[PDB]
Amino acid sequence: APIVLLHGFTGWGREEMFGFKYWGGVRGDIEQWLNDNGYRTYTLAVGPLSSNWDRACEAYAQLVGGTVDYGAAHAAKHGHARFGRTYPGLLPELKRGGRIHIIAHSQGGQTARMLVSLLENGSQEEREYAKAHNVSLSPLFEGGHHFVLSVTTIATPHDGTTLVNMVDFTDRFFDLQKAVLEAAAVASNVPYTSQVYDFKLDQWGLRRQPGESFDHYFERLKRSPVWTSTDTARYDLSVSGAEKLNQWVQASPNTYYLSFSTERTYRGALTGNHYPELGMNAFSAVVCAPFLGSYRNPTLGIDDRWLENDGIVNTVSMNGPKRGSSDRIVPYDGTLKKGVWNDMGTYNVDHLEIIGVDPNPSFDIRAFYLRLAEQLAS
Ligand SMILES: [Ca+2]
Ligand SMILES: [Zn+2]
Repeated sequence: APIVLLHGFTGWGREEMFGFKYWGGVRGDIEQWLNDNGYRTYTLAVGPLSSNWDRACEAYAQLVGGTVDYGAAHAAKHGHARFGRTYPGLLPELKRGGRIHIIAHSQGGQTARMLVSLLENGSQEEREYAKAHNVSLSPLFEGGHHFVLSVTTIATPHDGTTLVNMVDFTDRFFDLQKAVLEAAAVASNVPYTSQVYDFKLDQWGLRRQPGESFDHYFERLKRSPVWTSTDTARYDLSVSGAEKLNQWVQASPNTYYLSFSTERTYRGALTGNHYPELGMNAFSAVVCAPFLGSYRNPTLGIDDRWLENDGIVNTVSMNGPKRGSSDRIVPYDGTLKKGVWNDMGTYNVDHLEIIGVDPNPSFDIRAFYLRLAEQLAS
């Protein structure tokens, strides 16, 4: 089965960002390493800020080909376009009984899980609405499709991240987007006339104008439904939103699930908080990690177990969905088990180091992805 790479709440296609890769960043090109070592690998690029639902509908069309269909019921409920972009299809073999391994980072792991759930079970709401209103139904919502062999998640907020609870989260989250642009040598205050980074917000009718800086565009997005509605990455990223997703997005017994967790902090002896390590990406170290390593909220069950983090996501959130979930999670024992989360361990690498967007010479990123690809091929 080929590997398909899937980004989180930042991420872009291989020709975007002047070729600086999300999967590899300053370290190289992970897809190229995998292909060069015999592991046939492709990359998806979906709306980074869009809901997991919208992203799963986009991923489906990107993989098999055709016009993105968000579901008549869903589009009506949230007030966005039902149909999106049209794709040629990266992998028409999936229409001929082929299967794929998905390797996903950050919120990509929520999207990958949801894509499996929709492939396997469809959506009863969409099936009923299509019957009631005499409209077409995407095959994604029928159920009985099985093309995902495995989902691997890396630093995924399966139970959310407490970052969303930060006082000025709206402004800091967009400053994070700017920090990632800067890592690619893309400035947030420059009036680019080429596309650079397409947020893929056709369903909401939003697009950056030529000559409009990312600073100015992001101020528009903050006030738009991709930030202010419940149909958003923002909603799904929160502890409450992730729990709601967990209530319906369950592990398929036909799919292998693997999780990798990340941590980049040390514990202070005096108040038990977690503090960022030397080498954490500067933005997380200064803006995000202090909060993540000290924020507790007893009424939500956010206790000391939540303080360890990788600069963006609480480490405890990453081994698999727990809150609101019935999925089982087991420590990897040398044999991958189907239908459950195989916890592949916790790595001392930060949220952006693990994809190479931030440097870390002590992390052999190439060996990490090659070892994972071997595990999936075996
Ligand atoms: Ca670093
Ligand atoms: Zn939507």
